[PDB]
Amino acid sequence: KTIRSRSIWDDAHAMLEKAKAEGISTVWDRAAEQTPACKFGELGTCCRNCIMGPCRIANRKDGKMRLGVCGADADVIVARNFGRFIAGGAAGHSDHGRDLIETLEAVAEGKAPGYTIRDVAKLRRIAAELGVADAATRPAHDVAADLVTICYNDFGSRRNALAFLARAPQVRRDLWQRLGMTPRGVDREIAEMMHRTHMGCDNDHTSLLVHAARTALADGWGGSMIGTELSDILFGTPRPRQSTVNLGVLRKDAVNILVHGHNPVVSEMILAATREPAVRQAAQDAGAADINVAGLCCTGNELLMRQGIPMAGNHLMTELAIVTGAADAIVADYQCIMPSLVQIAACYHTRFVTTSPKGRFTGATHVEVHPHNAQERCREIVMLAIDAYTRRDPARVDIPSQPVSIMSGFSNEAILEALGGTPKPLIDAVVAGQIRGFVGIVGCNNPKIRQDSANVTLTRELIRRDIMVLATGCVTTAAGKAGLLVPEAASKAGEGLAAVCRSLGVPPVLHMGSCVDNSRILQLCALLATTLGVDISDLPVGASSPEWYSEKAAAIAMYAVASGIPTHLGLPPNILGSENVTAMALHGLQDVVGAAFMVEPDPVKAADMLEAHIVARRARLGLTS
Amino acid sequence: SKTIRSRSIWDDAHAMLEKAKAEGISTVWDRAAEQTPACKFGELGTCCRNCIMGPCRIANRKDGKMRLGVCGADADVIVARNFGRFIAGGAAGHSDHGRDLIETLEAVAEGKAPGYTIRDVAKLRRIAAELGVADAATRPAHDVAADLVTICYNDFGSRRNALAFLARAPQVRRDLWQRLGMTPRGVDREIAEMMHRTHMGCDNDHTSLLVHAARTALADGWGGSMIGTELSDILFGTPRPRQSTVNLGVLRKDAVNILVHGHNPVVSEMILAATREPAVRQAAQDAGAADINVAGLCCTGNELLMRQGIPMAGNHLMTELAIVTGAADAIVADYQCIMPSLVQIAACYHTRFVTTSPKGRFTGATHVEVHPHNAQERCREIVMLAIDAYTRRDPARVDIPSQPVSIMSGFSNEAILEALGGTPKPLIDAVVAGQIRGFVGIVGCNNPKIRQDSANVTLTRELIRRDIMVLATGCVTTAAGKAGLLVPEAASKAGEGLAAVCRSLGVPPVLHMGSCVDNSRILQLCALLATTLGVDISDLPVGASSPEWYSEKAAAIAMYAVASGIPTHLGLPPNILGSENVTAMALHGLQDVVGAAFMVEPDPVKAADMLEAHIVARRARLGLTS
Ligand code: SF4
Ligand code: SF4
Ligand code: SF4
Repeated sequence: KTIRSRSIWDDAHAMLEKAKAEGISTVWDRAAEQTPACKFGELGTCCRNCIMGPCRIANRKDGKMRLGVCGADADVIVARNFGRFIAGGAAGHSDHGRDLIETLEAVAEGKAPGYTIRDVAKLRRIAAELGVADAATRPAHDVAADLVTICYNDFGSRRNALAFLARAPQVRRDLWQRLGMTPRGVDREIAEMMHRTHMGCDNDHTSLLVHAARTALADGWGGSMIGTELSDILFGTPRPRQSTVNLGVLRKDAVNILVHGHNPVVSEMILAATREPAVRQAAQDAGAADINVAGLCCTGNELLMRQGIPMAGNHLMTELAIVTGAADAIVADYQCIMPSLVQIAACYHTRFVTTSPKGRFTGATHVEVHPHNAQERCREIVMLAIDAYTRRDPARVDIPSQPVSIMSGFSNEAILEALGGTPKPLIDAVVAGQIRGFVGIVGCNNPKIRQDSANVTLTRELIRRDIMVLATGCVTTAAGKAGLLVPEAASKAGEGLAAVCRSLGVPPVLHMGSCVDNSRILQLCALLATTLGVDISDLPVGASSPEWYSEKAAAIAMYAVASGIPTHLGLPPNILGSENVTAMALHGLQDVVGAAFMVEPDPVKAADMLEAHIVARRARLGLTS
Repeated sequence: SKTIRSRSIWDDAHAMLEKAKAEGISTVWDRAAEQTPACKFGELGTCCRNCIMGPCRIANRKDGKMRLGVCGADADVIVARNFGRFIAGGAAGHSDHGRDLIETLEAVAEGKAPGYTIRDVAKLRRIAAELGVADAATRPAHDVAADLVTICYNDFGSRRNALAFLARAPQVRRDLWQRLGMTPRGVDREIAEMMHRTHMGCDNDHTSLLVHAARTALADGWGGSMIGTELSDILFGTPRPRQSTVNLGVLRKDAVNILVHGHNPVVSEMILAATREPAVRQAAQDAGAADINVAGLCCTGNELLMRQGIPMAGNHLMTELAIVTGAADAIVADYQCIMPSLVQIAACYHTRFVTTSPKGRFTGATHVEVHPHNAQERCREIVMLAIDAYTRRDPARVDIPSQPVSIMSGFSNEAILEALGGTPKPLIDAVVAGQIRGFVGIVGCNNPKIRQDSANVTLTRELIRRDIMVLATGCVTTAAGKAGLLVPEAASKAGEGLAAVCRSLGVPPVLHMGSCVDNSRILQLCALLATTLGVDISDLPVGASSPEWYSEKAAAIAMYAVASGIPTHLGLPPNILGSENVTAMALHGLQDVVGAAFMVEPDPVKAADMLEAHIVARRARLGLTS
């Protein structure tokens, strides 16, 4: 009964039973040990920013402990904690985008063996969009070098606004300018946030949250957008394609390589290495029928979008994938890689390989990958996987399920091509009421919530109401395993959405990529708002993260709100200890940026709130629901 | 009151604590008492709040539970990530300050800063030539300033391999940083990568986390802080030796008392210029005041002291007590280390609390935001508010406690070398001969957990007694000053060797070298001595000490001193003791890789023994007498 309460999936149930019998502790077991959690940490009323503290703000009968040693009240302490929370998340996406710039610079210099510019057409378009002279005709490497220079300048301190901010409608850029939210530099907003949250600097919760919006905007319109667009340039723009999801993508007769993390610069070369004939011969000589690459988390989302590589699972499936006994190697870069995977791998034959200087795990096998040596290093990593496969215990192998078919690869380019090259067919459907609105579901998993129970229920509730769902991150696996990522899932949608979906041959849920690919949603909203001559806060759109946990999810939520997109959260951030901060997040922000946060653990109630905002925006546009 | 005596060693502090008690005004010590005892996990660093799978606590339990976070992170990772963000917050404090100096200098170069000039064009040309500006000696000053601005901005970019001022460090030190992966590449970049590394499921190795923490702090001392110091001297003048006064007695009953608080001189320099305008002086006269009296608090007070000789009212734990005097007519604040309780205590009086920076917002304060293009008009408006507040001053609540103590300030490296005849050779000769056995930079704040300035003053006395010259920055300036140690006559309190050298040069045994960002002056001086002697900084008989620190910035200064080869003592430990591995590396392991380590010791006399021990050992390795 305990195992049933932790997930809605059979492959998760099977592996939780297996781990229990083998005495392997999982994320759910550790979540139980940390319950009940500290009230002050959950409320955000704890400050550790100097050693005059640590300080706790409590509501006491005797009136003590209302202020920190420095005099800060709960509003400042909660706001500064939330500001650093957002900054850590924005920094996660920022360094990711910085790595794509360096990779593209290596290709332009001819110092990346095995890497190329897969999409020169998009390279010329993005470079011309940002002001590169003669981007349409000059040599591709020269054009790439100028785009590299432009992107690096957004990681400098001399701009007035980020380069991609020009995509946002003019009314939105003027608003950001009036509010002091205009993001100037990707790294700069992160550094200034850490300065503001230092003792005795910014001590106004309104100022701190305004800069928190500015910091997250430097992510969505900077770090993440650069990461998405350069990844398509380097590795190809996604197109619609079919694949499979869940633990059944692992094969007993093959060498199973699971890529984990966020950077496609590594996993793309891992895949190229497994396709070399000499490498395949080595696997055959070892008794394997083939080498099978399968994806985890966002880098799995990336390989899914561009190569159709099947995904093994999402956040809370990562440990369970090793428990299958068929994981021969885990190739990790950085972010959201639970260090418990090292210990669980030690229980089996699995090799846990780290590849990034930023993602170091004690006890892991480190094979550091850079653009100049990726081809040889990734070949070496695959050979380690083939070797570990030879030591695999066949009696402990249990692959639980059969893979479920999914459809992926819905970039904005792919969406517009399916519409004939213009957004007019999409705008027509919204005006007609067939598609009443769009909601991006971009959440994770969280041990406090039965895995994917809220992701799937909300996705079902929204498509029932003719609201198209845009899926990224961990929701990709949830919607996939529920059979909603195929064109045949139109039968589960309402009459309006099903008709549009069947007309285009697309699912009612569109996989648009990884967590950084939420910038694709920003681009799509900006494109629609610009076309109609309105603000993004006028579009019938919404965002939802029903089962989030990370700093990156909070930064995504913040820049969606700051861009005019109403954003729902299944769980609250650590801010409830301040009524002023909570009121601003839930209500005050609506007055300034035209959107706000929503906290609601009931997915059906979450759908009512998302649909309510959509209906209100449809009315202001003069449409019927 | 036995309690009031236990909180500070100074009479003006005792007098104001008695006054605040009689008037029912709670101070920083009173809130410190309420927060005692503090949470064990917060003090140990074994608490993580970096995601809402937590918050997580690491406990030592009989049943073995709560050994790992929900993500699987152990105490070593959790403590190192918390300490890494602690350092990042401190480096960000100095980073944004240096960035503001770059923008101010760019405004002057563009001719868009009315009232600002390049006060030290000679230093501008020297710094620009040092960093590679072409024809810095002959081209127009504004063109030279513009090219230096571009170089400094590039250090706040993401395309450099090493910071521009890193060339000052000895080659052996630069090679070591390169081998360790510590070379700071971009000021903002290291801060952003640290926040990325400490995100869940990124960097989960406490050794890697601390190595990048060193890299982040090096981006401060050799980047954010060093840019701030050198451009400040270019904009506002290079400090030279001068006389002034310290303590609450610098406030005048017959004058409009304006206290500048914070860290950025871009504001306080123009406040001072505003008070010298005849129309502004006429307004003070029309209000009945004999003059306009500007006095300093914290680092911006250190800045005005070094360059203008403006008297200092007090250090960190004196800031509230200065308002309790009843004579503080205005507080002009920029950012950092400004306790928000000053707003409430000001409301108890006539005092105007004025904020000036978009980054330094205080709820309930009067905000008059200052930028280079409007500073001259805005600062004029701020002084008028002080004169207006002065008219509403209640004379019955006025109590200025003490008589000011004389001090000598303005010892920049340029001033130190000028007193030596233009070369460091007399200083090196004194060190080799054993008259000056070593140097210790005493930096740091106050901390309510320690009787105010009891450790700062005792250590300063213990060190100069042992012929160890003290270089004072930050809050120690006020401590040494009020103890009468910042004057040439204080050579009598030193040993025979230091007293002879001090009397020979006419300098005190304690040299005030400026604010917290001016600790970069100590890096420059150490680097100059190491290069001249052809050794590493880890070979010099030097030390750093922060007996009464509290802030993230103090931790970042200590870290980049250690990472640069300077043994650094702390009176109190950071929140790291919950990890034996992290504690061992900070106290011992770093000695193996960077040639220096942290020291935690609350007894100031024992702190002097440890600093002297490292100094003696380095003298032996140099082939000198101890
Ligand atoms: S959140 Fe604060 S009070 Fe709670 S355990 Fe962590 S440090 Fe202690
Ligand atoms: S910054 Fe203020 S509230 Fe936070 S720990 Fe320090 S004294 Fe306490
Ligand atoms: S990062 Fe790990 S240890 Fe920290 S709060 Fe999240 S789950 Fe707990």
